[PDB]
Amino acid sequence: PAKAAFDSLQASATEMIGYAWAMVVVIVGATIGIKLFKKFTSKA
Repeated sequence: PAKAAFDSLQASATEMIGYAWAMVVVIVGATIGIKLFKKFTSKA
């Protein structure tokens, strides 16, 4: 085992949770953020 099951899940869901934030943060922040640069910088 349970230790590995509980610990494994916590890590899997935990580690994965970081991916979403990193991907989303980058996609939304980077993707959406970067866009603002062109619109904000170009516009502004």
